[PDB]
Amino acid sequence: QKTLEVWIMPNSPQPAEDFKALVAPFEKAHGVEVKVTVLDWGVAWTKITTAATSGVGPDLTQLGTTWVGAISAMGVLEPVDDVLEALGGEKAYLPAVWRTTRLEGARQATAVPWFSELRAFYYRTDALKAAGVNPAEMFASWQGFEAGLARLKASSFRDPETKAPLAPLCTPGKNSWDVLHNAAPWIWGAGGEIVRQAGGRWQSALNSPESLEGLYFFLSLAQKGYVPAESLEKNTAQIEADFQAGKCAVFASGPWMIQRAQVPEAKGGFAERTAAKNLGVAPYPAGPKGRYTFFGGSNLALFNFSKNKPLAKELLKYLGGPEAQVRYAQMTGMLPALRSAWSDPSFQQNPLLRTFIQAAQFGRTYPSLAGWGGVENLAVQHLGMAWDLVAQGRLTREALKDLMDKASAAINQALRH
Amino acid sequence: KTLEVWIMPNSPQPAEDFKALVAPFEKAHGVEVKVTVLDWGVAWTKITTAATSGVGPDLTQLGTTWVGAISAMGVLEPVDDVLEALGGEKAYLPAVWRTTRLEGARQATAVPWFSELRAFYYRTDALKAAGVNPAEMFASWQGFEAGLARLKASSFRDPETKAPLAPLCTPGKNSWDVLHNAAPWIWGAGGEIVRQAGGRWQSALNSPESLEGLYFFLSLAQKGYVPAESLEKNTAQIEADFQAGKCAVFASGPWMIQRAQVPEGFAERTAAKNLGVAPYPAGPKGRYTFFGGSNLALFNFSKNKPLAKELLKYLGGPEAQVRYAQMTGMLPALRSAWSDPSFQQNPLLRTFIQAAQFGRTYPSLAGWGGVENLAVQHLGMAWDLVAQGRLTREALKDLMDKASAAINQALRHH
Ligand SMILES: OC[C@H]1O[C@@H](O[C@H]2[C@H](O)[C@@H](O)[C@H](O[C@H]3[C@H](O)[C@@H](O)[C@H](O[C@H]4[C@H](O)[C@@H](O)[C@H](O)O[C@@H]4CO)O[C@@H]3CO)O[C@@H]2CO)[C@H](O)[C@@H](O)[C@@H]1O
Ligand SMILES: OC[C@H]1O[C@@H](O[C@H]2[C@H](O)[C@@H](O)[C@H](O[C@H]3[C@H](O)[C@@H](O)[C@H](O[C@H]4[C@H](O)[C@@H](O)[C@H](O)O[C@@H]4CO)O[C@@H]3CO)O[C@@H]2CO)[C@H](O)[C@@H](O)[C@@H]1O
Ligand SMILES: O=S([O-])[O-]
Ligand SMILES: O=S([O-])[O-]
Ligand SMILES: [Cl-]
Ligand SMILES: [Cl-]
Ligand SMILES: [Cl-]
Ligand SMILES: [Cl-]
Ligand SMILES: [Cl-]
Repeated sequence: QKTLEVWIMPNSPQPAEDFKALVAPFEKAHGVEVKVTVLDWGVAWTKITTAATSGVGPDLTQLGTTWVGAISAMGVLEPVDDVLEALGGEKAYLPAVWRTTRLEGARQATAVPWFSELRAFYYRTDALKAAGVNPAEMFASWQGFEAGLARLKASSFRDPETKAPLAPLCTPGKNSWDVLHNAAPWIWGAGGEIVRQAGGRWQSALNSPESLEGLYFFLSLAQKGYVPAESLEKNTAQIEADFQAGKCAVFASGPWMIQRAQVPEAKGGFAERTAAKNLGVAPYPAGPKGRYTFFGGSNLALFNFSKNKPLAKELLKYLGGPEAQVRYAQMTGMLPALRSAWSDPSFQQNPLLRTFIQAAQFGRTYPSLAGWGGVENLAVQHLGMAWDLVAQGRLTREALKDLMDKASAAINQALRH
Repeated sequence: KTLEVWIMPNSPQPAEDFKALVAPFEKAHGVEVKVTVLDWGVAWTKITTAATSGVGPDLTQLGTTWVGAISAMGVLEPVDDVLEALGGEKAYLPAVWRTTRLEGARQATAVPWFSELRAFYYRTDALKAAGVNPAEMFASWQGFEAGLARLKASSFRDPETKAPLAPLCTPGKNSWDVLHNAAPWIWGAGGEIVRQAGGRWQSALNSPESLEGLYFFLSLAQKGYVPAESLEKNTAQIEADFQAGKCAVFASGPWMIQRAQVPEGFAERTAAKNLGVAPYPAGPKGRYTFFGGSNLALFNFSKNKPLAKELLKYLGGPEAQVRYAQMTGMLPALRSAWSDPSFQQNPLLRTFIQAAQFGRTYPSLAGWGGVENLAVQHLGMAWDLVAQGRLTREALKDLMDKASAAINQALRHH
């Protein structure tokens, strides 16, 4: 009889099945069936907001860290200060992860940390070696990054399976939330930001001089032919598929690709591909105002309209606790959200992962604002049109400025309600 | 003794629904059929990488428009034997039989799995409140534009969202449907995606009639009938926007009827309780909708060809044909199964079946996968002309000239 409904995004090679295995010990102890529904990231904002506005939906949903404020501000999440206390309270979490548990300025936590992830560059070891590129120099600075992409463009290296050259850099130009998360380090590296506090409200800083310098440098990589035209119409899954297929020398992603590299295609990885045997990781290069990468992850939230709140909170404590934290990070290739869980050998013994753990020092998060879901939709949409300027041969500083002005007007409307 | 099959997301729980479909075959033969689900956006990359590498599943789902392109690479096992075991050419609609091969090829290289074609879902409640007659809105282009204008002016608000509905939502980016949704407007104007000229196939997207059809469609967004936000979204996002009650009208296949009668499906939503279907309107020169579906193909590097062929006969066979169509909401590929009472009884589905009369598809060419990538990319930039307020006849012509140059290259080679 007793059931729970949980919504997750595709975090692991076999999302529903892996989640079912993760919760099996809880299901057997409590005599509960946890039903899981997988929502792709592209529809997850629409589906979660429609649950919020309708009052009908699951007991628990996965919430991207950048959406916790936005859904909390709709008044639909259960406070979970009790669960967080039971898991060790504020000390049990990195400060950046603890801020993701609530809407900025709220007294009560409305989400439990589930997993963490941050961005770095995967590269083809074989492709950089053949081009004569030193990883240490290419990922040190913006100048080094561009110097390496130039050598990768000139290289006569061809993928062993494709028999064709690799694009130096692939990056998604449409649909994905990653259209923003992939731009943010460039913006931040130049001394810009997505938003700023002015007149005791938040507003867009995407049309600030330093935000435009960072974004213009990133887009100019495609204008200089380091990113293929075709990339600029693709989403995150398509660029990941292009790297697996041996079409791209370099791309930005999270630590999950290390796990996908070790698993056959049948089970949702790319162990059969050349890229899997030729996998390097390097941090984002320092920009003129320092080194930054996107730090995020996902939390778990309980709808305050749930019929099963005590049992749902027992599942939250289980999923946020040390055993399930290590197990899900092993299955997904994410990092645990719980600080303690980072010391497991699965994480400390993993050399590509150690690059991500070290890169966390330069990790940066968006403020946890009401309206952030709106900011991300509008940013993805307007940055997507910035990539179109490149494809159309219309990228100039003034055209980017006029487009980020439009972006900033729409974003400011979403932040003011 | 094992088979690997790659499928696309055809049903609400793709792997689980597939595993239940094959469980009776697994028990008859003592075999495990392992299934891997590939999203449509990555399925062309993954299938072509299998073809070029010599490494992949035993069977793959192949969208009908890709059968020629994968067949041309010489990687598919001939399956005329399976098709004979299922009754041969007479056991299939001619349009479905076309998709079993590269155009002009001697041997069949794919087995028909399911069929789908496009029509318009609409909110019965939204059109009633706007004073729009569905039969008149979906009869002609003038009716279609007149109806969208009434839907734009309407004061109707979704009961759950308490907000107005977009008249029309259509995906502007990423999905293959960016082409399949443009094609009926192109075709209705007397145009086409490609034509045979000078001994070759080439793009006809810059032909005068193709530009009139395409400009009419795009001008629906220029007139405020499609929200700017839609023009940056993909098929799943538009489907989610309709389910959430944000769109009065959208183009889709028969699978949404099945999604509409299943819980979180979207049975609980206002859109499911107020759901109509109407065929594509007649255009000036003709009345057309996209007709497609998916076949199953066997890689000639499979180590299990005899067992794989037994799975193909099972999946293409009457029992599995009906059961998979019931689980997915697609139409059976097998001629027989269109007449099964389960399909006949369903009034929204009867609309799809009878709309098959106007069904058209692309010729089965080598390089069609590349044509679809390039078409989606260039049409995506046509939608951007609208979002940027730069849509003119000349800017569209310039863009489809570029599209045609890139497409003509893709019809020659990768
Ligand atoms: O802004 C929202 C939220 O973003 C979180 O970051 C997400 C990215 O949004 C997401 O794109 C990223 O990558 C996903 C990707 O979208 C999926 O397409 C992909 O699917 C894989 C999957 O791994 C397998 O099941 C399947 O078989 O293969 C496909 C590839 O075709 O999976 C990846 C990884 O999940 O994931 C990011 C992290 O979840 C931020 O973390 C958060 O802070 C933001 O709030
Ligand atoms: O051109 C290639 C090929 O296309 C075939 O048509 C496909 C369309 O490409 C496809 O977009 C269409 O819609 C899919 C949609 O893309 C998926 O995103 C969606 O996924 C569902 C899923 O089934 C559920 O499990 C999940 O919970 O929700 C998502 C929605 O968020 O499913 C629909 C329907 O499968 O489907 C078309 C039919 O397969 C043509 O048929 C073919 O001829 C062409 O060769
Ligand atoms: O690979 S699973 O079917 O055992
Ligand atoms: O179209 S390429 O990305 O497979
Ligand atoms: Cl910021
Ligand atoms: Cl705008
Ligand atoms: Cl055509
Ligand atoms: Cl004009
Ligand atoms: Cl030409």
